[PDB]
Amino acid sequence: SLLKKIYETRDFLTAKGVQKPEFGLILGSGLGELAEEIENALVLNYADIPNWGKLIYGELAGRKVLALQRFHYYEGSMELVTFPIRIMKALGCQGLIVTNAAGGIGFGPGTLMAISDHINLTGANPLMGNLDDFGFRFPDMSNAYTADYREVAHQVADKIGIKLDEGVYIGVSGPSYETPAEIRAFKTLGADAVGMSTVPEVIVAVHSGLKVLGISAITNYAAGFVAVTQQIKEDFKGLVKAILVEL
Repeated sequence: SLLKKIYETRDFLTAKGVQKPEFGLILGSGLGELAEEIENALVLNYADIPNWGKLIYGELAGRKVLALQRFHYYEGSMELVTFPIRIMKALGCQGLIVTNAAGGIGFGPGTLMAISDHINLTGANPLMGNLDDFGFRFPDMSNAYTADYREVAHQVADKIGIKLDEGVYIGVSGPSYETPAEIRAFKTLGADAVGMSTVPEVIVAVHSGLKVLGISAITNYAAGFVAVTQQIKEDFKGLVKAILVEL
């Protein structure tokens, strides 16, 4: 069963040394280097973990984090994508900082975009269809991207001088990139950035009762539209640590 699997893995993790994580941290494509700065790190490889590419537990800005350096729906299962989020909850995390590499639609290269909301165009919902024992059939998604966290994110960014934009992320399955016409359609539907992750993790986070901060790093426009990537990367690492201090 799902819950039985959730326990086996939480116990293996706890015995390995995963004590009391406060935030889950999912590092997107190109954003993995911050895991190297986790102190007193416990490094466990994905293949080594039961029912489950590295897992890192340790200290970052002095916060205990369980960092993922991720599964995607396009690799083949919403269950494997979101199982890590269930584990974060089961180990006692209070929130999720989920990040990704996104194609720009409302924003160009260099943008760090904190996620205000999302659109699920993956064709799948990770809560389908067994979760009965959680007793939470119809999660409300109106504050999935915790307003309070986004407020903290902006306050920190404003203080320390890192530009932090804000907008809507549309999640699709991948793995092929979207065509120009698709991106035009997604703009019409209100999307500011697109990518192949995050939406399923966030839906599960909400069902889990987890608070969530979403951050998209935008290196490239999406289809139809020098280094920026070193700047992106430096800003990201600085902004994320500074946020963790007071999250």
